[PDB]
Amino acid sequence: PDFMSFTSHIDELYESAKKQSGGKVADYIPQLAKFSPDLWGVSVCTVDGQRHSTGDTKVPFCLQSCVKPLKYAIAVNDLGTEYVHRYVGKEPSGLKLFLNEDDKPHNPMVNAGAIVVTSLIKQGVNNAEKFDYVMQFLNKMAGNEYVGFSNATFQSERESGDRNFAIGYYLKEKKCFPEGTDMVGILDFYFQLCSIEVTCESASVMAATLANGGFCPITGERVLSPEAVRNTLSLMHSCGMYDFSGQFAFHVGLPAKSGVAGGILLVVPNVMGMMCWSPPLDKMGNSVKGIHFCHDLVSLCNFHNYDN
Amino acid sequence: PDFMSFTSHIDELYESAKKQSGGKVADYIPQLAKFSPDLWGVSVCTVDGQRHSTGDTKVPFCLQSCVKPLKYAIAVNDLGTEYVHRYVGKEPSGLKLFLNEDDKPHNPMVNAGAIVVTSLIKQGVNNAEKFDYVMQFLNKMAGNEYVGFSNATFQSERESGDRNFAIGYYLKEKKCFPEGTDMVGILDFYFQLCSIEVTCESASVMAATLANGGFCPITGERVLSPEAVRNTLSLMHSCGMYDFSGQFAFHVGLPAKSGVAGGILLVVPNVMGMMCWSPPLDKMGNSVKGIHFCHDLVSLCNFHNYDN
Amino acid sequence: PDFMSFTSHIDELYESAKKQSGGKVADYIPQLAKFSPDLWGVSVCTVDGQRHSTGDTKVPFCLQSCVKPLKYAIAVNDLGTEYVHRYVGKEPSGLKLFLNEDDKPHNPMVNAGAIVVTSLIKQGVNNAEKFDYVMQFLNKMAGNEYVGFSNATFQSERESGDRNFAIGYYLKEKKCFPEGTDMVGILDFYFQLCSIEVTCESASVMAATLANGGFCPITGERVLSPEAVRNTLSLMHSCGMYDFSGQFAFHVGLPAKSGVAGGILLVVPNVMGMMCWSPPLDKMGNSVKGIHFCHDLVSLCNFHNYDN
Amino acid sequence: PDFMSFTSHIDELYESAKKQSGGKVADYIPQLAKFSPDLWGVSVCTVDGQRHSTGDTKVPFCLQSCVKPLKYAIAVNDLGTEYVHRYVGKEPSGLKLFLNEDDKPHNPMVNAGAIVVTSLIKQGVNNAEKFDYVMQFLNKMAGNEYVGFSNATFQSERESGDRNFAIGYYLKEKKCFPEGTDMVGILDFYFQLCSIEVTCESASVMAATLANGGFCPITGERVLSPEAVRNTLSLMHSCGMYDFSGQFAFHVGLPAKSGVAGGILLVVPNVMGMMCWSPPLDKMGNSVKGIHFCHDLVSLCNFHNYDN
Ligand SMILES: O=C(Cc1ccccc1)Nc1nnc(CCSCCc2nnc(NC(=O)Cc3ccccc3)s2)s1
Ligand SMILES: O=C(Cc1ccccc1)Nc1nnc(CCSCCc2nnc(NC(=O)Cc3ccccc3)s2)s1
Repeated sequence: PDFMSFTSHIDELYESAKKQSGGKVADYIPQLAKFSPDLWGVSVCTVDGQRHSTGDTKVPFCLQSCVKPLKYAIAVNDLGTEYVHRYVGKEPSGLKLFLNEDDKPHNPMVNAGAIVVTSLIKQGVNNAEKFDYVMQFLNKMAGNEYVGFSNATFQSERESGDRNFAIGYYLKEKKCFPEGTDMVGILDFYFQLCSIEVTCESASVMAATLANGGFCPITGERVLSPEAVRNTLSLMHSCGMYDFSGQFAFHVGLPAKSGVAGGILLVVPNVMGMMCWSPPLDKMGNSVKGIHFCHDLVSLCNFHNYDN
Repeated sequence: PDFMSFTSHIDELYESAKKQSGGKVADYIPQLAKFSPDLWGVSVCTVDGQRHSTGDTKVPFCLQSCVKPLKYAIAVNDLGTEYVHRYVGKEPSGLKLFLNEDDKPHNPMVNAGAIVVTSLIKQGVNNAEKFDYVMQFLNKMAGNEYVGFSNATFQSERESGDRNFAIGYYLKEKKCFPEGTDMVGILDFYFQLCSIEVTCESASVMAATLANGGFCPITGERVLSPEAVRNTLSLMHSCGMYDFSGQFAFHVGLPAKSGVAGGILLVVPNVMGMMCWSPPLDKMGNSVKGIHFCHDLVSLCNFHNYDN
Repeated sequence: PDFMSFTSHIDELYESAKKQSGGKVADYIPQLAKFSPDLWGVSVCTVDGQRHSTGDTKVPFCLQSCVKPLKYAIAVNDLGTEYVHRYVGKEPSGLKLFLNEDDKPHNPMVNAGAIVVTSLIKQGVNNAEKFDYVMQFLNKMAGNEYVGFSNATFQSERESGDRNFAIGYYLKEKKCFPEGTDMVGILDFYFQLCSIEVTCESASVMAATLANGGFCPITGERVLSPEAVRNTLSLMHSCGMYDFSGQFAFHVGLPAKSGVAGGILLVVPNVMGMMCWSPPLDKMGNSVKGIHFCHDLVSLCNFHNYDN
Repeated sequence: PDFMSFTSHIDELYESAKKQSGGKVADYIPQLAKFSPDLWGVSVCTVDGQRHSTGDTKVPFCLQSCVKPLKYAIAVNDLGTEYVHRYVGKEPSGLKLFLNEDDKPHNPMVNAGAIVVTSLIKQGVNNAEKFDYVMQFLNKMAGNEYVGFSNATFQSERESGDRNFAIGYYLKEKKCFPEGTDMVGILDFYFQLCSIEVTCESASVMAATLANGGFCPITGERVLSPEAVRNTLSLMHSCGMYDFSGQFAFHVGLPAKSGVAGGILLVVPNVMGMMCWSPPLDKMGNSVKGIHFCHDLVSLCNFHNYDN
């Protein structure tokens, strides 16, 4: 109703979260370890295309697990709910097992689930074509704003990803992939997708596409089917913030997805999309400043799912 | 926008669900076993007080676990989020343990959590006064419509409730109750609350109070604080349908709570409250006709939480 | 071969273990909390009736969980392997669940298993007669040496035993007891059996009866059937030392059973029985001096099950 | 005392077990699937070198998991208890997790534990030299009797062993191997060791070496240290028969190790070693005829660990 006044509040919330200096920058690969703990950016894109940024909103960082709801949305857009969910579950798991009782990954937001979803997209073509296809989808979601790639993060993630190779071999053992899948090639594609780079600005447009029923707000183009968006938002709401998912659902009540680079892709349905980014993570793997910002945003603007 | 046309659709959905003859009427106590499998009623109360009923909507039945979100709402209304959640958790558990890692019941929608919530209400007074206090709250939620009591169900539940006595003694062992709690007396109060009787009509008004931000739509009276309603709706959405909670959240996306008598208390935020009732339950403990009706309602009217 | 020389070694091992001052005396009831941490006794009874004691070997203490293999032996002696094991399992559990996948307690050495075994002995008579019957069996096992009773420990265990009442109600729920069992009465009998008092001297004769194929070495009387003794020794070997059972089996390799009063009932098959007692327990619930003594005994005399 | 009469009983037990036609021959690789379900052999080697065979005792088959206690014995012989158990646990697990709470495989008898033990033997040399070293040890254990190799089983196990590659990558992730370990090379060596072929006759000599305190009974040569043998027998007793380990310990009470080719390596301490072989396996993965034979042997000869 008054965007200028809303941005003053966003700036005040950004300043309050800026003081939260806690957390640890992820350091399992050098490409993550090098990031300054003081980098902090918040970008907003409303469903009507109004924009606002504060802080470090043009510094590229990897999507990491923030890409999981995006590739899940692409798979449902192309294949439908029924086909996708023959391979992956629909609910959160309690706070280590690679598969649920039905030999399926628990949901698309955990590594095993995202690895399986990766195997469903553009089957039958080489990895260069699969990657180009997802890149063109991400460009449409961001209204052609910054979508890049970190080869150094890709190389390091693959070289050091023993846990993801253990998951790949266990999924292969339990026949989790579509028949004729080259599992090692799927792991390559998975590491590549995690290594896609965005800024707070471009990622806020991707979150706004999810908030706007699948239509990119800065172009007006239909990018994702209503079904893909609805499924993605439901799973971001219950499975998107690692083992903090349940507490985030109760106190924040918004669909969101965190990543190890410090990003939090946030959706306020029919209102706006946001990307909050600060490299230091708490014990759950979520950006300390971003979590603080999310709690403050809902308390101030009453954006919670069940707020009257 | 057009209530008369909406009731025609409700009637059509009722007729389609009426054909779903599957399921088994609960038979662990004779008071449940005696119910006809053919009883089926649907009642609606909009946030503006518009009413509609079809089927067996004036036959009393016990709330059973449908009372859990109601007594949780009373506890938060009187004590606040912080105090209540020092004793009970805020998230769903995976598909048997009485307590989570912090020695707290997982959430207010499981037996252990509801037993703990029962111990927080009107502390310091006798059971007759505690029960009268909850009854007056339930009368306000229902706009003074049918709120009764089944002494036979209370007597049978207590006599045969070995699992709930095992939970009571384990909670006592782990110091789960407020100091000075008489655990056996809390179990009596718990069994009494489960044995409160409603009809589809009166229970639909209680669900409409939750849909209307805590204000009873047929009286205009404020019954529950905004915080109590918001917390209750969040926990009904993620924990309300037993081990079907996760699948209900994904496909239906509405706050709901089932009970072993075949009731499903359903909330469509800012639109209406409903009570669906049919004694035969599926393997998850949820009313077969009610589950079928809930899926059909969301597919027809687009009431899902993340529907654009 | 040379008992006089063997007792010199027992005395040396006693002196070395005497220096191990670590551990904490159990303090959940005052009757355990009052024991001096410096009390330390070791008694030996060979299969030929040769006796040796060092330290505090005539100070009475409660058997506590040391009674579990004894009442299990009585149940198998009277009912046979097949009947007893229709109610209780035969193997160790990993390091909290009251029942295994078949709704049976894991084994007779855990509380749930011992509560079920208690329900199988002398069915059909009052508790006074059941207790007198077990007392006469324990007197025969000890060659009529010290077998007493601590009413104060019985009263305190029952008053504070919420976890055991939670187990009793869960076993009742899952139909774990023989039909017509009065569960509360079984819990009374269980608490009474745990409160039976022995000295190191009399308990060493009970352990020697188990080492001598069921024949009391100081009387020559057959007390337990060969089958009862064989089953009891197998379960003491794999399930007798709480969560230390697996490490005790590997490094010590002898059938043994610990209790919260600091007792360790030890059997060296066809050689001797022993009772080691020192109230301070380690984090696993086992007597610190007794564990140290057991490891030293096997390293010195080569008593391990698989020692050549 | 009378070997001629004992062999008459062995023949009678062989004939009774021959009638047990149940079970399913393992068919996950063609090299196992091709074996006749009617092949059944029993070989005995006493600690004094007396021999007896009945049935198909010269038909080669793969050791498979029967090799696990043998390579564990080699590792303890060369490195000692302390060093080996810094990498692997000492106890049975309940009836799927790759590691225990300390990030160690549960014991040397499960795949993860055997893979870790494989990484400890002859570190620093190529796989050809590691394999030759283990082969020379196995030749000494068997008194230079049949020790062969199945290249077809090795090739198939490696090609189809996705679960073992998932375990290898998870162990690498959790730093389970000695520093500088080439995990893929360890998996090659592991598959090779499982593919070593024996007959009932030669394997009975290996079991007799374990029964004779590490001395080969047909040569008199010391092959394994007393410590290696004692540790191996303890772990075969509690962890050797898959999820049947606990029931085998209680009813049979002998150290034994089964394999998917239908072999059961059995040790009767200070008496004899045996190899029972019949390809059809029960639901636990144990040879049906061999399990039946083991139960009958203990009931007839009173060979149980705790038999008086
Ligand atoms: O995590 C600890 C230590 C610890 C730490 C803390 C506490 C205890 C223990 N150890 C670990 N070791 N490996 C780990 C990761 C891979 S789990 C092995 C492969 C599987 N992946 N999915 C599976 N799903 C099912 O097996 C389905 C199912 C579910 C339920 C019922 C039946 C069937 S099995 S975690
Ligand atoms: O359910 C089966 C058989 C089965 C069936 C199917 C499959 C397997 C087994 N057997 C059962 N036996 N009793 C049962 C119910 C009462 S559970 C005992 C009392 C407790 N209540 N809450 C607790 N919470 C924690 O202990 C917290 C914690 C969580 C995680 C880590 C540390 C600490 S312990 S279910």
